[PDB]
Amino acid sequence: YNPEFFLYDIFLKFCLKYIDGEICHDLFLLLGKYNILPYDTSNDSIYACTNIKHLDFINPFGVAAGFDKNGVCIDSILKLGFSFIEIGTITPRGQTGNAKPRIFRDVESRSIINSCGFNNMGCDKVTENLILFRKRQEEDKLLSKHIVGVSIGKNKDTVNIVDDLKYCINKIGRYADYIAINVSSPEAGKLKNIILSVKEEIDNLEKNNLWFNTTKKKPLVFVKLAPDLNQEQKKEIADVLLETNIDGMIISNTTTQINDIKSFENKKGGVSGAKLKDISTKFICEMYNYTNKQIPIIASGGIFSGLDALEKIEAGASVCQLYSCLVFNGMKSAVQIKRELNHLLYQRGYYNLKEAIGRKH
Ligand SMILES: Cc1cc2nc3c(=O)[nH]c(=O)nc-3n(C[C@H](O)[C@H](O)[C@H](O)COP(=O)(O)O)c2cc1C
Ligand SMILES: CCOC(=O)C1=C(Nc2ccc3ccccc3c2)OCC1=O
Ligand SMILES: O=C(O)c1cc(=O)[nH]c(=O)[nH]1
Repeated sequence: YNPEFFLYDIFLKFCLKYIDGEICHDLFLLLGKYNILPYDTSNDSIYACTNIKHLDFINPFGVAAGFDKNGVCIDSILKLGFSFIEIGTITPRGQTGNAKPRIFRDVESRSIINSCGFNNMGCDKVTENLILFRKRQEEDKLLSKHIVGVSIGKNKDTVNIVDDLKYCINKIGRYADYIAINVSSPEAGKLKNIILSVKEEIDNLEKNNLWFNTTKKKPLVFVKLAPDLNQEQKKEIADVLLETNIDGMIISNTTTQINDIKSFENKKGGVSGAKLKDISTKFICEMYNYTNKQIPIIASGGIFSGLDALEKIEAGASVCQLYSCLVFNGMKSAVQIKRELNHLLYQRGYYNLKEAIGRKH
């Protein structure tokens, strides 16, 4: 409840009526590298503690993948009140991505469509940007216990999918609290291979040497699915996940099956925000049922209010990543939504958050 937030959250709602997305985004990215973005320091409520396997998130709210792709402000994004951030996605060979502009935001429908094309400075340049932080992380107080994952994918023209990840782990795997595979860009057996492929490198890091991360342990393997699949395709996947014994999924990414949005009729790419919430709260409640409550799930897909966030948990999401929230509601988005959830896990008579995971039977 600062003047600082509120002041920025005028500047920004201005941006969201007059400036391009990317431009606003790349501007506000810049400040936070020069550390002029307001902090959220006030201690969280332990009752909204949460974890996946052995991965402890001081609060449930992170910044989703593709927000800080190049990991250039990790600092001042986590010091807005997010437990964790997800950086990348990052390809072994860094890309300028599709031609601009490629990020378009709806202000009424609070929705975003992008054809970015995985623009990143490349696994090499990024790893160095993360390391420089893991250093900063020991010195600075306000980054103790804050989890950084890394999203990884394949180059556009890839020699082999697996070997593009393989380079990526090898480079960065030491400094991530989790690795995020994504197969969700705008069969099951080829997936199984990848997963196994990915665990193997992470199992090779441990043998050929260490963990300069926040856990100081080997990074968990999460896959980031997309909501545009059939039951058949889905259940065929779920089995792989249990077969791969996988550390967790990140339901979901950007849908492409939304054409009710006027401003976006002339655009191509995947949509994130309000119109993708519902779709993604049903995509947790299916991939929960099939894996039979055995795989931990990180929600992403139209989370804005503490209610929006609770709907994901009670579906089965042990954690919440925000992206569109920040675009629309702003820098208070952590402080506001966190306040909102505590006042809602109460209302509902949840003793703690972890009690409320998957309480849709
Ligand atoms: C402009 C833009 C870039 C994105 N880049 C990535 C990315 O590199 N890797 C990734 O895994 N997800 C990426 N996403 C997807 C988000 O991480 C998130 O899953 C999606 O936006 C849903 O969040 P929301 O509906 O809560 O905004 C991107 C989304 C947008 C709008
Ligand atoms: C590309 C995502 O959407 C934007 O461009 C956009 C945007 N994104 C960001 C990016 C980084 C941020 C860092 C800190 C606080 C808010 C932020 C908000 O804030 C206003 C706006 O228009
Ligand atoms: O960079 C992109 O095009 C991109 C990557 C991703 O994972 N999700 C998305 O919506 N866009």
